[PDB]
Amino acid sequence: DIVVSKTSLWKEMQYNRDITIRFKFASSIVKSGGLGYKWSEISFKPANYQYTYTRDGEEVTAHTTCSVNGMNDFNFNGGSLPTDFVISRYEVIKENSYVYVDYWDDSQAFRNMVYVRSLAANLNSVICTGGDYSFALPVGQWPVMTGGAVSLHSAGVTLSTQFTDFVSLNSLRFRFRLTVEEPSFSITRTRVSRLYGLPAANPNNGKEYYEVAGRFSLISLVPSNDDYQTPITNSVTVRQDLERQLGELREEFNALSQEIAMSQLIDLAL
Amino acid sequence: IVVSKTSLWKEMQYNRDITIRFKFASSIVKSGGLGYKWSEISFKPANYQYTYTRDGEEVTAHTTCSVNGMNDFNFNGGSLPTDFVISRYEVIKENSYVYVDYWDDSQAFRNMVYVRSLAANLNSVICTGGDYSFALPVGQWPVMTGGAVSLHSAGVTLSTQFTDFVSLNSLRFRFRLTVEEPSFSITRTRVSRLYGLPAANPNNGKEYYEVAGRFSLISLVPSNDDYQTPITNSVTVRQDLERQLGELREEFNALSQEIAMSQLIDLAL
Amino acid sequence: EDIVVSKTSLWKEMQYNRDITIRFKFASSIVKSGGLGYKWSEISFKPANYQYTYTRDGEEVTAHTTCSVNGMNDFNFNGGSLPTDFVISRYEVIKENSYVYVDYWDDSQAFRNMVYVRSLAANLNSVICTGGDYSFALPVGQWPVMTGGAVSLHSAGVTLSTQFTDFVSLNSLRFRFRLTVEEPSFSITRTRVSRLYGLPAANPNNGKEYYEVAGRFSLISLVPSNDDYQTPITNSVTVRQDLERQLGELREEFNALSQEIAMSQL
Repeated sequence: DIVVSKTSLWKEMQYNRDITIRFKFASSIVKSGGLGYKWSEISFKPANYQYTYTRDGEEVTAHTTCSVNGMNDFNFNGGSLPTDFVISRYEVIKENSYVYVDYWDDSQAFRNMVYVRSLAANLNSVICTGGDYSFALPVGQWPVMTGGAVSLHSAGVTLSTQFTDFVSLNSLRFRFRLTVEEPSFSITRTRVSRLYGLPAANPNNGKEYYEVAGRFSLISLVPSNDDYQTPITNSVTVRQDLERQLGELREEFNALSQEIAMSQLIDLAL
Repeated sequence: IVVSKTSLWKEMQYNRDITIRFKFASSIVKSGGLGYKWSEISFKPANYQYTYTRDGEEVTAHTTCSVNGMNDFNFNGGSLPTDFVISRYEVIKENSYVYVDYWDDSQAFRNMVYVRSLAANLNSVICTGGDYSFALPVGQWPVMTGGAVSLHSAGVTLSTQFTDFVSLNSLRFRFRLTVEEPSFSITRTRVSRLYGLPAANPNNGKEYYEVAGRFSLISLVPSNDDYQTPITNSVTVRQDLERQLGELREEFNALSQEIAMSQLIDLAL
Repeated sequence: EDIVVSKTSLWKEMQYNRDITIRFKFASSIVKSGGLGYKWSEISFKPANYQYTYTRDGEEVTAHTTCSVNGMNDFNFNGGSLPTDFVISRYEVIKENSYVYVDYWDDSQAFRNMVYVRSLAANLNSVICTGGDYSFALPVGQWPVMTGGAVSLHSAGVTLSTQFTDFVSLNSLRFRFRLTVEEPSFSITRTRVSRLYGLPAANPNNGKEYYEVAGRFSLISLVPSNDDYQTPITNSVTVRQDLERQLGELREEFNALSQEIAMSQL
């Protein structure tokens, strides 16, 4: 690293570091009720991953959040009957999709990172391939989605912040252009196959994390006095409405569920 | 204007004219049972980001419209499974306040973190409620309609907007309400003219309510305007809920699946 | 009171030394399981916000706290595998291996533009939180009641943190805590479990409006000298749209089915 200017209280520094970016994915999978043959959704969602890779004379504690943008809405409709398998909507990423990966590590450069300019960085290229996801039907066969794969290539880098129930981290966002790779995908036990992209079924595919190495450089505005600290940990209590709305539902449910647990019992008089 | 230039910093007073576009948001939860009972109609923070053409070029502003001190009304047309009901719905009056946080992509919000000497002149606008039909099993649907109030600037302060996508330090425009004429009512129901704005269809087809004005503040902002502040978010909060919900989704599905059988198998006569 | 340490043209490095009265509360999620209504699912702790107004020798103060808990112990009770046997699949209780985090913020001069701080430490009290009573009212039969429980907290450390509410975000101080299993035994009547100390998340508050602790601190906040500069403090949150939706959707399927029953009673 280098120094660029110094006024008593404050300082201007250019941090230049080489990093190892390990990130992961996340997906919400909602099954629909009734018989159990219909699936509601398979969307993507922010995916936090914090690791501790061995560097030089120090073990680098980094944190990432892997987000997705502009994903595509696919679907499968194997019939209008209670028995016809269906996936109302599942997200898949293609060339028109972008992958955002926010990176933050416990080092000196993020120390009091708040104001940055002259920011750029060289990056790798990596290929994330989909695994297997089986749709366990009650009585019958189990159609499994499999395949999917695309490579990501750095487009740009920017300032962002990662919010967890535990911490808030101003970090770097590494935009990504997606390239449809080979391993194409299909659903088994179904009349669909041959089509590219990465579906949100099992994007991680057993792998503990996808990795990308690279380096950057930025000029952050940090105090001359590097014996300071910025509040980093969180304590969140947001969306009380939902908490409530949900708990209220838990109620009506339980009620009805039990409205039965007393109708599915009153009749043990025979 | 440069009130003060310094080494690395710049005490600056930004004075801009802005067009504020905002929206409303409401949670509507119907109650279980026959489907005649409506549980609640509350307000909720409402995000809206527009791109307006300023007399120089275009700008990108974002807003979050919140409500405070709303009044809880209700309607109880009977204790029977067939008597229409609305356990609770929110309606704003003179005693209610509307908060509207504003942020735009311009130079002034660039590194906004510390501000003093903040004030501004603003317009006045009238939001009128639309129509919300209460769907029913039998009979023509009772429709809530009407409602209307004007907002007049009370003050302005420092706030931060929080979306799943972004966190924005911006300005909060407090509002005093003035109960305006269009009184609201519920078709096919004992509730005739009442003044205010119920959270049924606050927007009323309109894509956004608008207000123009200008402001004057002083933002302790560094100098080299090449600098910015982390603006985009990535939220993973309330893991407990996510879990609690999913868990419920389970017990539900379980029972759901467990009944429709003893129902599509009672269909054997 | 307050000492001005250093100072350039726009900033100023100050050391704030204040004495405070910390009043905080607890909070717990209690989920009963479905069915006959004999099975209890969970009793966890959760962040608890509490804001008060106490007079500091000279004036009227406005503080806000958030009481969080870490490393709690998972107990449970299984009095049978039948729809009629009482059960608490999982309830949290705190012991010596548990810590209590209490974030503190007040409307005073010292938190004004608090964002950068060093040379931070403080002396603090010691207080004892005791559990009250929580009854497991059953369809039929004497409601087994959980009662007792108690531990004392002693200051371990203090650090920087941010409190989050649907209303506000406040950079404030986190006061870590070491626990001591105090006198009060917690015990569930009508049942095998009895004679254990510790604090279970049933009724941690125990009617008390708040637990209190007094103390003072020392720090050095990097702030500007023109003290009319405010930091955005109020929130407006719209996070977790996914859940909102997921919930609502469930609300849907439920109502639907719920209706089919009441129509099964037509």
